[PDB]
Amino acid sequence: VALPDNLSELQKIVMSRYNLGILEDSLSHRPLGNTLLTGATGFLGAYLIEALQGYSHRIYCFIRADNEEIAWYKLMTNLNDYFSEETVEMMLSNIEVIVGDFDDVVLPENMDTIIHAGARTEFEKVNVQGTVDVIRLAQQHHARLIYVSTISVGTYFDIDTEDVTFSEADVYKGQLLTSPYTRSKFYSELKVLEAVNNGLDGRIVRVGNLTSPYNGRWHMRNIKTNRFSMVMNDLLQLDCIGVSMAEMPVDFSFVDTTARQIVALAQVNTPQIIYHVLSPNKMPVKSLLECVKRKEIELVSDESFNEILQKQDMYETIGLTSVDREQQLAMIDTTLTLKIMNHISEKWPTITNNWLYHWAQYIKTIFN
Repeated sequence: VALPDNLSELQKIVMSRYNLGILEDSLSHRPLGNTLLTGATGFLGAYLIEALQGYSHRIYCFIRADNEEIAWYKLMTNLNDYFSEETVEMMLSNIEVIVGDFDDVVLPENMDTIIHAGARTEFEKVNVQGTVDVIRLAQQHHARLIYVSTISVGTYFDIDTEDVTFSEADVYKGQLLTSPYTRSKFYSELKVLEAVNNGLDGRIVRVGNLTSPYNGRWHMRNIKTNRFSMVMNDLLQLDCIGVSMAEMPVDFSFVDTTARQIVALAQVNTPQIIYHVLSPNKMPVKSLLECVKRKEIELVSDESFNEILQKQDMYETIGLTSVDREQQLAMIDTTLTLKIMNHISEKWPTITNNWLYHWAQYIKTIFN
């Protein structure tokens, strides 16, 4: 990986803001105003657009598309997959779509807030460049920038490393950044931090493994290409699990709860630069698999299990098996972001056996 000469200035600024905790007039409200949103044609984006309803003055949706008509079509088709016609029609009265092409572009008003979710799809240069285009924009408009990142920028260490925690006070600890997606998210974090260090009002919100809403429709567009869903399908067909695979932690970080939390967070004046918005209730794969089969899962060797996975041509679950055997799993810390959230009267909802059952039936059905 590649780090700036000034990495320590950024680490220091993050760490010190982290220690500030909650000030007086720190939970004071900041109107979202005109809100530029990226990634609105995606999964988290839909729920962000709902979560903003009646908080944003308007929602300017930057959408790359050959023209305005197809851009509307992308946004509306997205919104219609998750929400009711009544609801969506209602959202339209607050939506402007802004058409982009693969961003030296102009916007109808001065933006008060930019929320940068979803990436373009080396993918790293174009994506980082997207983050930078957004930073220039937020600098020109003097806008609070919320950048949406992933906890996976700090989830995998080497097995040799000892210090493997990862909190809202961390940026780089030695972590492995194997995936190009995560590397892009990381470099984006470094760009936004450098921007902040120069005076931008910028927050970074790291998010978890995004799943169906706690309360909404099961459907998730392109769930077929969602590595967690793929692996869960594979494991759900199977009649057992491997030793190193049953121990693996799984978090259901509801898209709706995520979106609700991010939007709450974008309206307070907490001095922290980095936040962790993910479910604080992880549970291991076997515990889940058992809570859903309603039958005790049998534990085969990692060897015999990799045999059975390779026989059924399950490249998908074998890839993650190989990502777990040769890397170490970080201990993620969310204590600060949790405290701030309970100060906003926002809490993570409690997950039920019914919900997990119908969840597994959903995935089994959307695959076969």
